Amino acid sequence: LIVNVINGPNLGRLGPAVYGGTTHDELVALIEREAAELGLKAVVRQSDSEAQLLDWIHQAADAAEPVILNAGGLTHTSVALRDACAELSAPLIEVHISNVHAREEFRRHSYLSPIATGVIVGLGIQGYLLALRYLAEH
Amino acid sequence: LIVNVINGPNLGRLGPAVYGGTTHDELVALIEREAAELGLKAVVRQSDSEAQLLDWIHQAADAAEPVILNAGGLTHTSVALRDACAELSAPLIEVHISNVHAREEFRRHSYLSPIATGVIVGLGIQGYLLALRYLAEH
Amino acid sequence: LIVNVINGPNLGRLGPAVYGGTTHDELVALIEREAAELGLKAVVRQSDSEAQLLDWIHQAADAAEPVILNAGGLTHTSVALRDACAELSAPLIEVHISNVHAREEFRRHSYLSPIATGVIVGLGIQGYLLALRYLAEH
Ligand SMILES: Cc1ccc2sc(COC3=C[C@@](O)(C(=O)O)C[C@@H](O)[C@@H]3O)cc2c1
Ligand SMILES: Cc1ccc2sc(COC3=C[C@@](O)(C(=O)O)C[C@@H](O)[C@@H]3O)cc2c1
Ligand SMILES: Cc1ccc2sc(COC3=C[C@@](O)(C(=O)O)C[C@@H](O)[C@@H]3O)cc2c1
Ligand code: NA
Ligand code: NA
Ligand code: NA
Ligand code: NA
Ligand code: NA
Ligand code: NA
Repeated sequence: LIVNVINGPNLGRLGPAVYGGTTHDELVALIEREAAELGLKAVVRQSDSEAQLLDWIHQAADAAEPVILNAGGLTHTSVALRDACAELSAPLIEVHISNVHAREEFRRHSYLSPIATGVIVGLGIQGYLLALRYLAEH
Repeated sequence: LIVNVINGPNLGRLGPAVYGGTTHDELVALIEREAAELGLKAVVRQSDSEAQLLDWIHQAADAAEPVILNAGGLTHTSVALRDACAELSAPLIEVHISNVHAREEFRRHSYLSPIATGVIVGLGIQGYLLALRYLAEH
Repeated sequence: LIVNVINGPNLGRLGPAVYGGTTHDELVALIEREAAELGLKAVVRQSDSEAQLLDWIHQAADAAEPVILNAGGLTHTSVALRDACAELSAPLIEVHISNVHAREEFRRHSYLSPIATGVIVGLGIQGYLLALRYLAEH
């Protein structure tokens, strides 16, 4: 029923060559609308602070709620975030707006992918909506 | 006399397969009791925020107090934390509850170990108590 | 006209073998004086918090202002900081007080250098003043 969508650093700045022209507020609106259509309730949060992201992951773990996570640059760097996410009992779907495999080599490594249920990259902001649909059909 | 025990991200969540069933509050109690038995005063702090950890390390450097540090995932990732710890004039003992050498390869690298006095891993929460005893006998 | 000088973790602690004996407050004074002589206004900020640094970079991007950045240990570790800096339309000059190429191997890699206009290392705190002079003559 409840799905948490958590966005990490810089994703508040959305709005165009690499990440598209959709703003973060528009993304929240699109996600909330799609969730409603699927019979879910999406709670969307964004922070540039790793400690804040960790707290939101901890809350999802305590509530046994699924998470759709776009960790931004922390994807490639944060073991702390990986360890928080490893506590999740419900599914974790990693989303990247851009195709990280077509960019710098450092972006092709994720600490999160090995512990995620699955990963969607390169499908733009529709990746979040597709992640929701996965969760609704499961 | 005063020893600072600093715990990094996710260690507030303690309480069981990998890290044991002892909670962070219980750990603080056990450490305070052992410190008292050894004639020390332990000040135990935990944060998921790297900036907060840095501030506590800075304070220990200014006070010339020893530190027992379990940096959590930041062990493997944070040069900033290493540099703060390199300022410490009193001993630094790195502690890990789990045997990081028996886990993923990324956990086998520490930015802290080269600048620590010593390192204890895999002995559970008793590692903190053994670190205290080292400091008391030195 | 306005130049932002942003200092990352531990740089508040300046004041001597590796980084010199000039304190952060003295550095701010020296930078402000040099900026005035060059007809610039320098805004100098320091934080141990990556989220705070990101916010200051975001502000510079929105204002189309140049940045002189000494990211401290985050130089070697933070993709999030690199991505924020990649948004800057005005020049980015990376400065390191110490000669990072004469130190540990991990310090010889920077996420920032590939997206910076240029990089000054090893010239002490004069590196900041030289960065200002570059910006004034450009
Ligand atoms: C105006 C602006 C300026 C810089 C940046 S950086 C950013 C998102 O950071 C990241 C997101 C990814 O997760 C993705 O493709 O969704 C890839 C990851 O490598 C990158 O750090 C969004 C964004 C927006
Ligand atoms: C409920 C729960 C869920 C996830 C996590 S992660 C964690 C501590 O993080 C780490 C601690 C270590 O320092 C250690 O063995 O003490 C190893 C380090 O690799 C790891 O990130 C504790 C903890 C507790
Ligand atoms: C009292 C004290 C104790 C520890 C530290 S660490 C620090 C700055 O950190 C860094 C700065 C550099 O950017 C540089 O040469 O300016 C190099 C970088 O590798 C390092 O982390 C300044 C500082 C001051
Ligand atoms: Na929630
Ligand atoms: Na899309
Ligand atoms: Na203390
Ligand atoms: Na134990
Ligand atoms: Na400014
Ligand atoms: Na100098």
